[PDB]
Amino acid sequence: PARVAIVMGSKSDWATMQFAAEIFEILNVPHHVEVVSANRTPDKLFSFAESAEENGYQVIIAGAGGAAHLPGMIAAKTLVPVLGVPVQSAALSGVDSLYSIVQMPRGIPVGTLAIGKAGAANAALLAAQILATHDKELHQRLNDWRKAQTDEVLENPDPRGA
Amino acid sequence: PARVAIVMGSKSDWATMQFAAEIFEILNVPHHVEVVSANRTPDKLFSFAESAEENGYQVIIAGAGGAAHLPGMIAAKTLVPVLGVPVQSAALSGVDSLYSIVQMPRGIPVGTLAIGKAGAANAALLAAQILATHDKELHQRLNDWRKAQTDEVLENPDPRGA
Amino acid sequence: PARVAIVMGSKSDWATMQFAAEIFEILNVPHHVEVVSANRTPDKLFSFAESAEENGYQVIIAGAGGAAHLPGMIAAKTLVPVLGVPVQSAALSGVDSLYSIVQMPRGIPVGTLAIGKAGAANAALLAAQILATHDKELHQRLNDWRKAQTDEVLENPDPRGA
Amino acid sequence: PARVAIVMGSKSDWATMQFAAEIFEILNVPHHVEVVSANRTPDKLFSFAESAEENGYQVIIAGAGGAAHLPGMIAAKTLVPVLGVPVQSAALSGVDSLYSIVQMPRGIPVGTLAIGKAGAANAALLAAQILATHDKELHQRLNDWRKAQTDEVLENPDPRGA
Amino acid sequence: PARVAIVMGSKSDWATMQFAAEIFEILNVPHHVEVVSANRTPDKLFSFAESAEENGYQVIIAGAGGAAHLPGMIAAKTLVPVLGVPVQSAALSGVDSLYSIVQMPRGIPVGTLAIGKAGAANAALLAAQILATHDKELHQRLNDWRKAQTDEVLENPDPRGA
Amino acid sequence: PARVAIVMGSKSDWATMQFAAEIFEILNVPHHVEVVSANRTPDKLFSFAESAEENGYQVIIAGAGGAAHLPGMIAAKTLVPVLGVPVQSAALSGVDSLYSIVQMPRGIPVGTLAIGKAGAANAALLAAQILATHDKELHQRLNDWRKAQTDEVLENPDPRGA
Amino acid sequence: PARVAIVMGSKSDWATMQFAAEIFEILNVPHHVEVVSANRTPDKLFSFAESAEENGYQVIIAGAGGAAHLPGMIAAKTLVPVLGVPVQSAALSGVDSLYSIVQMPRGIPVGTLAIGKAGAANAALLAAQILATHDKELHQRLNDWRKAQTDEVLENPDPRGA
Amino acid sequence: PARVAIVMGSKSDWATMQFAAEIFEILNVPHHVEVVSANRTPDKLFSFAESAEENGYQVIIAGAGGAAHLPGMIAAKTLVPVLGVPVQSAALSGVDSLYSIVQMPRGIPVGTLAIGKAGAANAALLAAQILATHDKELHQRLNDWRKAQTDEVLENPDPRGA
Ligand SMILES: Nc1c(C(=O)O)ncn1[C@@H]1O[C@H](COP(=O)(O)O)[C@@H](O)[C@H]1O
Ligand SMILES: Nc1c(C(=O)O)ncn1[C@@H]1O[C@H](COP(=O)(O)O)[C@@H](O)[C@H]1O
Ligand SMILES: Nc1c(C(=O)O)ncn1[C@@H]1O[C@H](COP(=O)(O)O)[C@@H](O)[C@H]1O
Ligand SMILES: Nc1c(C(=O)O)ncn1[C@@H]1O[C@H](COP(=O)(O)O)[C@@H](O)[C@H]1O
Ligand SMILES: Nc1c(C(=O)O)ncn1[C@@H]1O[C@H](COP(=O)(O)O)[C@@H](O)[C@H]1O
Ligand SMILES: Nc1c(C(=O)O)ncn1[C@@H]1O[C@H](COP(=O)(O)O)[C@@H](O)[C@H]1O
Ligand SMILES: Nc1c(C(=O)O)ncn1[C@@H]1O[C@H](COP(=O)(O)O)[C@@H](O)[C@H]1O
Ligand SMILES: Nc1c(C(=O)O)ncn1[C@@H]1O[C@H](COP(=O)(O)O)[C@@H](O)[C@H]1O
Repeated sequence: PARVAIVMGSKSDWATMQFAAEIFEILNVPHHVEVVSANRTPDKLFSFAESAEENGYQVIIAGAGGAAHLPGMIAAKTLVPVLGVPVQSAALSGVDSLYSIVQMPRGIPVGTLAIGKAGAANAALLAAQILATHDKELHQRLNDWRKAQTDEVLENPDPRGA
Repeated sequence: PARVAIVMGSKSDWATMQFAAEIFEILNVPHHVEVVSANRTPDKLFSFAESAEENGYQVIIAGAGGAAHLPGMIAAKTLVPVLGVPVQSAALSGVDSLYSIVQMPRGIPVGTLAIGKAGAANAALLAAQILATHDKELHQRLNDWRKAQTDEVLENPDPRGA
Repeated sequence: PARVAIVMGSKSDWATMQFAAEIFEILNVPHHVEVVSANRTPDKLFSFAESAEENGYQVIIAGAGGAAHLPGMIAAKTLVPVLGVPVQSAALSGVDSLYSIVQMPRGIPVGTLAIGKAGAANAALLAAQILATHDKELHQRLNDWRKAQTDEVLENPDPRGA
Repeated sequence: PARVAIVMGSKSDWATMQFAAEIFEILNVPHHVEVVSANRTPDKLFSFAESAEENGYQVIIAGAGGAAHLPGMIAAKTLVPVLGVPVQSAALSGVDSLYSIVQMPRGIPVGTLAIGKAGAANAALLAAQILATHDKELHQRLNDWRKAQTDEVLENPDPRGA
Repeated sequence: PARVAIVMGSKSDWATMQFAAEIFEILNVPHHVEVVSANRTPDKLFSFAESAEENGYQVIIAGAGGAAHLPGMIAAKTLVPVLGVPVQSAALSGVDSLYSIVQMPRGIPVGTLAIGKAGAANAALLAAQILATHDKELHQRLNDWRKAQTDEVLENPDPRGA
Repeated sequence: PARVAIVMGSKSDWATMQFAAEIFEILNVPHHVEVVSANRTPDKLFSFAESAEENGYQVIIAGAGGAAHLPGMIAAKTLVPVLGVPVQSAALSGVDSLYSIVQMPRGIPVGTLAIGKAGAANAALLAAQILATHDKELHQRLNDWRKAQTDEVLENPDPRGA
Repeated sequence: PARVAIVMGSKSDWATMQFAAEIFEILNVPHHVEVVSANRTPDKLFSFAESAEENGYQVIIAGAGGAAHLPGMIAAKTLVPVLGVPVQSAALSGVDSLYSIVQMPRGIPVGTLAIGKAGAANAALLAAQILATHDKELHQRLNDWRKAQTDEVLENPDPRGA
Repeated sequence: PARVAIVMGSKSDWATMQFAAEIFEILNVPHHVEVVSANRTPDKLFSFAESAEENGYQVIIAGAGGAAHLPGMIAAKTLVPVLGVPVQSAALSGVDSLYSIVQMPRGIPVGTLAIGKAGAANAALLAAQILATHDKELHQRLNDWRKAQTDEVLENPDPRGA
């Protein structure tokens, strides 16, 4: 079953969020992907959040740009851990996204990742690490992936041209 | 009837939002005041927004600090104009409040006012000006108020001590 | 008659403000468009603001970039509600526009929208929502528009390639 | 056993991190608390991170101010999910803390919370929600806590003085 | 005659602008001081700017906080050089004041000074240096003042306690 | 004689400062242009500043990007009014230029203009307005120029395509 | 002999720079302390920089607030390594100090430390580490100091009250 | 022997750090270049830092973008002076890099240079100046280089086209 869901405020966010999905593909982690907007589909957001647990989601990755309300609104309607990804906005280069996601008041948390593509990928990795706590196989695949990343740098110490 | 409602994410916002109410008192404008949180009372926010029109509200002033979702979520659930007040937050002095309120994407607007007390008062004044468009009496009181503000400065040109 | 006017500090602002006008076209809302600069045509700004009410304007959308004085100066000379649009400036990407428009002192409000194109469109939508309070037809068209925006997202939940 | 550990760069961070511990006390969640500095006790950080899994930690909350390296360094040495809390710094009011924690590159994530006390508490709540995924009892206590927070606001709608 | 005028948006600005006046007192430079608000006394601002030249002003120092429109509006209505002083605002510590004053578009300049008291004093010094270009006496007094400032530092090289 | 000098930290600044010179060409104002760096030609800066008055300069326009020391260092070595132009830097888009120029301490002023090309032009206009105080002809040309700028906007009120 | 000099733009900087001197006292490192201002004592700055090498200085720590020109100007006049300390300014909390010091163009470096007291101390530590490269004794004292700092944290792992 | 080492968090940093190496080539200064990541090769970072002194390094230049931990972690594990270069990050244009490097707490310093290429070059120049303190030859080459930079500007005073 899909233990993790990736949601975003707009299809225009996909160019960023696609990197979260990429991680799940590499790690062979079943995942759900959907466009859910707190501003354009508020009712759907509520139904989505309310049914998150019953649908089997253990982690929810939500991405949005500008005045991002999606991550926080979902977190306010469910106990499923919510990780937020600040999409890089045009004018404020994601600073508004970042602040509107991370500065949650006491009581309703949202684990925030870096602005942009790096954050999208990291949100998937973090969600995967959360799942790995109770999934020996995934935990193993995660370990292998990290090893591969490290070794790639280790076997290529000199950045200068050959 | 109360044609305007003043809502805020927390009772701790009252120290700021009280200045919006003060304007309505001076202008003799019936108003509703209530604590509505998108993060702590999400369901109530929805019911409040959905019934806004039927309850007779023509303008809604919403204030919040930090990652402010209140103004935007209300605006996403009603056609009643929503004015947002960025409450000055401790760490980011309202910058996060400001960005999380004003940077709304295309489709759902929130007329934003200055950070803090000045903004709270101005949101009431703006809402009043909106109501005055169809309320000759209020329009008159608004005019008198502005005159009084101007004349006070005009009759006190020298700021130095007498 | 035109119940709303769209003004901007420079013709170079049109690339942004055009999106406000686009909304009015979609909603069939009569509107006036004009270049009015507080810095280059200060006298005209005053005459424009002073005659706003008599000319039938119920809302004024003003856009400017950099040290934006246009919105505030108009608001200081009329009771007609003024909505400001921060045009994205080159160096400071609209942050200066934003601050110079929203940070109005107590007494003279300016409902501010997002930086750039999204804000321009939203200012028109907000102005339209204000007009809809007393225009059943427009209120209906607004409702249909919102429905269309929501349904478009609802019928396209998966952002991935078919 | 303690399934969660709370670490911080300095004892001066305790004034902030104490709010994370407070949450665990309310929720009856066994937790470990310790001062671990990437800058002053780098070797200890490594030993702490390396033994995190074997010691039974499923989540690690790390707080630091200024150029915060603690959260990221721990996350680079273990698969245990790491949540970071930006402590409010004097000069930059936590902005440096925030950026130095959240802007992690692809490969090593750190779920970041709000700057300051609110973030500390939220990091505990998020960690608790993560644990609740497999702890029915804790999940229940979390649910009761949220209910209590919501109801407190619901039974106190008017912020004005009685 | 008074060749320089010091204006400010509010009497609350006097705590800052008083330092500009202090410089003129030290240099024995006749000056006019007055509260002129672009937002509260727009008409007066226009009359003041329009009559600036005929009244004998060769330099105008204008101070304001927040969305400062005063300096720019005066500069748009007269050829008399305008120097602007960003008053330190509460929420944004003068950053909004600074941006709203200095970021003037091509065509209408405003020589901006530092945020706060230091800027107020410097605006007077700069205005004095401008006047000194054609006032040998003032030029001399300016020179003596600078010498005194320099010598004070020179005769006190060690900041440690005696 | 040349009553105004335009200096800059690097030849790479010319792309910006050229707009200051353009103003002087339009106004037929004799001017000197030279590359003077506080960091690369510190001694020359001193000689240039020290001889400014004797060389007949009444105003000095200095432009620089990044940690701009040029404007301030010149102002510290002469009584000739110094106007500073913040060149738009790559990384910080002129914010560092702006702060390093405008935030001068009490005692040594630098009238700062907008970041970039607009500021360069404005610095020339401001310097020209300063000179016009005692140059009836230039004052007249300035007046004509402003009229032309205003009239261009006035005769082109509609920004839409014909 | 004194191999390191501590200079600052104003005696008001001493409250910050005193922490640099404190480090040298602890490490028994002979040092010179003096107020040198690029803005108020420009000539002295030049003489100081020019004679730095002949006077035996191997490192120069310079602190200043606001538009800090001191560090950069010294570095432009000598080959002696210059370390800069951004003093926390009132309005911009050291951000202007930071930018005006660190953003030096290619050719003239200034090793910058943290804003405020922490930076002052660190500049002394860094300078000491530089000297230690050729001073076995100092290198030893530095090592002991670091050990003491580390051990203090190590023997006090629990920040909670006994 | 190589008395200076240039390290960076990723090979993608080479486009920036290459300018540090360029300086060493011009000055004929033996140097080591290597990719060392605190996040991807934490163990290697430790071994690298621990063996820095024994390997003969007297200065270490470390560059990284985003949440830069590399410079600080190295400095926490060795007495060899560490100079940090903030690589310009996409979203925050190096501001996050800058803050995460310079805002080190008391006890472990990192001399920080400008964001980007200019900083990379300057870090090499600063490191060279440090080495020159005990290398007469290098000190001479440094002097010649500075002379050449100065003279190039001096013989090209007019930036206008011939
Ligand atoms: N922040 C939100 C929300 C929300 O918070 O519900 N919905 C959309 N958005 C953001 O609007 C930006 C522009 O979206 P469009 O391209 O569809 O106009 C995107 O970054 C989206 O995440
Ligand atoms: N931004 C929001 C929301 C919301 O967006 O729904 N709810 C509360 N808050 C803000 O949290 C801050 C601290 O509130 P508390 O003092 O109750 O912890 C307030 O500024 C409130 O507006
Ligand atoms: N902010 C203002 C005002 C005003 O405030 O009156 N007038 C023009 N502007 C802005 O100058 C920028 C550049 O305009 P130009 O392209 O005509 O130089 C535009 O964003 C305009 O809105
Ligand atoms: N950021 C770090 C690290 C680290 O990253 O390892 N170690 C200490 N610190 C921070 O230094 C600040 C001042 O600490 P001190 O009061 O002990 O000088 C604290 O916020 C701490 O978290
Ligand atoms: N910026 C302006 C203008 C203007 O631009 O005309 N008028 C007042 N203000 C500023 O409002 C702030 C608060 O003023 P109040 O204390 O009177 O509310 C002051 O800094 C004033 O300069
Ligand atoms: N800020 C200064 C100073 C100075 O302050 O003396 N000298 C050069 N610069 C700036 O360095 C930037 C890059 O210059 P280069 O292209 O020559 O490397 C320019 O903006 C220049 O004004
Ligand atoms: N930045 C400089 C320079 C300089 O750059 O030469 N000289 C003084 N200053 C700074 O002015 C601030 C206020 O100084 P005062 O208290 O003497 O007015 C201090 O932070 C000083 O370092
Ligand atoms: N900041 C760090 C660290 C570290 O601090 O150890 N490791 C990599 N990075 C930075 O990640 C950015 C993107 O790197 P990638 O292109 O490899 O994803 C680079 O600027 C690197 O310095």
